[PDB]
Amino acid sequence: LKGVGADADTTLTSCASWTQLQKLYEQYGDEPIKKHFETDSERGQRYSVKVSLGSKDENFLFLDYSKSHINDEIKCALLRLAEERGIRQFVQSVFRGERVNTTENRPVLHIALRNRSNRPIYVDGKDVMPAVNKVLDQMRSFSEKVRTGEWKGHTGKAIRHVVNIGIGGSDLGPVMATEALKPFSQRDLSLHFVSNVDGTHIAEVLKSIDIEATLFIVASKTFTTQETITNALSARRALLDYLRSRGIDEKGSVAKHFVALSTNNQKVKEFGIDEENMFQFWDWVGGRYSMWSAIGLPIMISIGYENFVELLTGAHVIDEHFANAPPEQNVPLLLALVGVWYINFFGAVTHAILPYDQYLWRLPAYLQQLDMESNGKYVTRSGKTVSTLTGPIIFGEAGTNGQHAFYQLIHQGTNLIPCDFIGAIQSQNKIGDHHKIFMSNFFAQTEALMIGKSPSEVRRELEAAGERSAEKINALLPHKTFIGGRPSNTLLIKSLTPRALGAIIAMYEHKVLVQGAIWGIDSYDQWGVELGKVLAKSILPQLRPGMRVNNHDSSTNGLINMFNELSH
Amino acid sequence: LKGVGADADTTLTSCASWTQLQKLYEQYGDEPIKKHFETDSERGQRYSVKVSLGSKDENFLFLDYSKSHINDEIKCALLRLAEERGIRQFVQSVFRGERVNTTENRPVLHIALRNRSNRPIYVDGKDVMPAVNKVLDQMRSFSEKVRTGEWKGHTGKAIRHVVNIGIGGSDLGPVMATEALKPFSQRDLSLHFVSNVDGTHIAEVLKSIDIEATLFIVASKTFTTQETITNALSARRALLDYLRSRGIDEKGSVAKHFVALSTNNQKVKEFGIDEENMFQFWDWVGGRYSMWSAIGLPIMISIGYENFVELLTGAHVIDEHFANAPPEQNVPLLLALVGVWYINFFGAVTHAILPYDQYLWRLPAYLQQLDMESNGKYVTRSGKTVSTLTGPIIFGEAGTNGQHAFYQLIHQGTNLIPCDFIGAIQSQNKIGDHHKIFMSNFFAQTEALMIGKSPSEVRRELEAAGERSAEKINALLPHKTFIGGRPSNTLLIKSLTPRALGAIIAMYEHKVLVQGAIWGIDSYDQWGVELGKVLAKSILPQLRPGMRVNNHDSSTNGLINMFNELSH
Repeated sequence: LKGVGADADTTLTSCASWTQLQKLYEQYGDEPIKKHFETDSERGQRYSVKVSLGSKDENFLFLDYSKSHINDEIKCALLRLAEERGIRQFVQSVFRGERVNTTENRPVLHIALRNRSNRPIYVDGKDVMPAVNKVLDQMRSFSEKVRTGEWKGHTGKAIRHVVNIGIGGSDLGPVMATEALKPFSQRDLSLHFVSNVDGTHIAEVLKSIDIEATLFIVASKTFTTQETITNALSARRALLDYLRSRGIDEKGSVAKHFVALSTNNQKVKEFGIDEENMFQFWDWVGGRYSMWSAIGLPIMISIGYENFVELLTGAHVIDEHFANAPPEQNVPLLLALVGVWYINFFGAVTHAILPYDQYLWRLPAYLQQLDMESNGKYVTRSGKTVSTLTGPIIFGEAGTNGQHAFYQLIHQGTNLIPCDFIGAIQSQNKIGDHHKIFMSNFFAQTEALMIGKSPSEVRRELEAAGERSAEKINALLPHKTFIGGRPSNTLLIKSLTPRALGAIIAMYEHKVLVQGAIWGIDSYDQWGVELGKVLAKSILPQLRPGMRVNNHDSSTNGLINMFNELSH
Repeated sequence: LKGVGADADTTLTSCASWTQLQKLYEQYGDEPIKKHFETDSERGQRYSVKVSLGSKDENFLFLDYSKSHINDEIKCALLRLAEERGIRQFVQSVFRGERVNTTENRPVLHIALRNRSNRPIYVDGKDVMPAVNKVLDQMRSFSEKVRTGEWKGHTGKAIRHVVNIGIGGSDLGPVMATEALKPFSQRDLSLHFVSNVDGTHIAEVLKSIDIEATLFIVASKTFTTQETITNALSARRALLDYLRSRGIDEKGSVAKHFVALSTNNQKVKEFGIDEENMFQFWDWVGGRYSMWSAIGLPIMISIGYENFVELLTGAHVIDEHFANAPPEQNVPLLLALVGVWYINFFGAVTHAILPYDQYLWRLPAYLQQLDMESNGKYVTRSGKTVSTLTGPIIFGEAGTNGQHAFYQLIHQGTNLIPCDFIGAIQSQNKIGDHHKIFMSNFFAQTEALMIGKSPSEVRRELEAAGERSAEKINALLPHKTFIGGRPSNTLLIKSLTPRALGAIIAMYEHKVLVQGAIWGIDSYDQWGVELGKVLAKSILPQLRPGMRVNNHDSSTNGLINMFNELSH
């Protein structure tokens, strides 16, 4: 990172608590996780926190971080790090509206979007709550019109297809949440998500819809995002093309089929959308933290207002828990500190999100943005080069598919991979014995990762079956041995209700906040996506049939030239 | 890994070529990638290989591995490692049928499934080709009956829904390939994939289908996989439940709606499926290498026989290329050596699969199994503990969604992430200018990762706009700086045809082979999934309402107890 050419940050590495954690790593890092359970019979309880979601169904968010290389000394020391880095003060600063996003000088108030208490939160001396509530009401009114069949298309047909056009922050949330809350959805409304600028994405959606009965939701923060605008222009062209082919008058069609979710009012007006059909969100709403805002319109159209309010309330309950609960019983802080322990001391650069809920299959992809785009920084707020590892690579697939895909590596690979196992006690689908069979894997995999299977256990088991062959035993022994001591966090909820999902995302948003603040980075900007955009914009006019270039490096030149030789 | 309790492997670390590569890393590892381009104006060509797919459309698989910290000395040295570890001999051994899967004493012949030359390949002194071709013909006959509408359901309805029931190796391939080859599919046949034992997966598919017009394909190697059998039992129960509710005679219904893809003949017969409806595959066909076999039936039903043969031929062309092409011009070997260079010398434990093709959106998940389940081993074939890092964590999303998700981390994170950018020159969907806009990002992102943007370039650019503020420049400078020197491989094809997909998967299968052989591990077994299965089987009878347990660690105990307290 000497190529960044800024001086190295010492504020974190010079912390008394950081030096202590390094000492505790050298001392207790080689101690297997099972040792902590053998020495403390109450570890499961002492290293777990249950947070009630405040609902009638007695739903909760239970974090069990016991399956970790963390003893009482390390835990106390991680909490000391949180105190020395001023997390409590930073949390208050984020929540009260301060310009914590220092590089862009913007507040970070995604918590305001779900502020059900309607406690005044000020930006420029003005309470943002009436504006947040105004959009939520506008979203309610509009979503009800789409859901009841009141909102008609140009030919008078009720909406049957809801196509969200947006990428990243204006896609992953809408996709993840509608997928996660499908049993709470209105089934007669087919949700489609056009995000990729690959023509295929719009083309396949156009093949799956009855355009006359389709509401296109153009979602984009700046409303300038090349992907979203190109797709939206093609979606508009498609609408106009259909009506022209049928000989129908196209006047006023766009206003009935197109709505916008943006911060930018003028680019929405330039596109041809009515102002009353523009759902406002603000600059203090980060894209990867926007599913709670206007961006959440396709979620609200799918699940309804009441369920969207539950989604917000779950987030609010965790926001209140995060800001008010004591350090040792604070779920997102503990989740963050467990992460810092593994990333910075163990050197674990990856983190697996393994949701044992098929509805949560798009959660790892969502968390990839939430974590990686937030914390994949190498410079602090002060402009200094980080002297520690920052954001990890997030990956994962909904279990149990991951088991038959990459658990082999988590169990027997050369990499230590901290895992987050998320599961529901009650399924929304009461299908035979599926849920108990499903959940047997949930508890087993974490147990497996922790306890492992020593050579002695393997030898015994083989001697237990009909194995008389010392050759077969000796040969199979190391292959069947599981070192164990592989960490995992278990997130257990009563059921995946909209409130529960809200609670889970907020927890991760807040985990990311703490980790970012410990590292001293700006978890809310994204300067890293700019070079790719600028270089793409420079390559775009060069992608013409037979055009030859030489202004780039020989690889990019040869690639563009080859493309141009065989493109059209 | 002292907990494996086997002696450390020295066969790889003692290699003259390994010691040399470590020396070359210490010497040239800090040299930025751009330096290699500045010193060699022909780097783009010299560090790239075009492999023709032998088709009329002049399709190819082009690997550009130039954007790497590899100079001529390092390349020569990586090829020397390949020669010292006996890769050429190992490849011949794999291809000719030898028991290279040493821990299970099984051949590894997924190459036989796509052996279009029909060159005799022997297992137990018997040519496997007539058996491979017999199943391919049986698959052809059956798939044509489903496609033409000849295969009827119990009520006489033509098949409209094809539901594949299988997990991992019996899922990811079928999902990835049908998604990848959707423009070559028969649209009136809706493909569904039930994999998760989460009741939700079967339940949602049951809501999306007309059971009378549904063919259920039970795919499982051993036909004992708990997930696949539980789902298949529920799919059968669902069929029988429908007919009983309509008062229809259920006799002979299962035989018309259910088919099996297995190696196990008796478990298929015990389930209630006719023998003529059992599509055979063998023990030498690894699950994660099975999409080419009987497991590929849902792919064949979707795209047709001719297109499935093209899929096989693409794989065959790369199989021939891999086994016969010279080391310096061998695509999977080079791809593998670039990987070994990054994993073992740079310490890069992650690898991003970034396919710039929306149809290839399930490719990273497929490659997660192919790579991670194959190479996520810590013990060699000889039973010794590995002394090097093995399989990396594979992740990725189809671009351009990844750009707005985690590229921020790849560009500005504290982790070096080797990336595989895969793209097509020609789209199957000619939608406006979408493909050129799309591909501008494809070439740009790799260029971006490589060249970066130095502080001088950032200062100049800001001075170029209307920036007079030295404070704003100085503050934004490190945040806007891109260190560059981030590696990438560019895989460019003319178009994503079935042949092209076959070529891509085979290349990765062979990359995994070389990497596994260099490390000395068994890339074809999966002993790491067994503990989770055994512990799940032990937890299953304990998951009853109100049941309390104490035989596990306090975490697993508390989790099972909490589940049982609030489950039913």
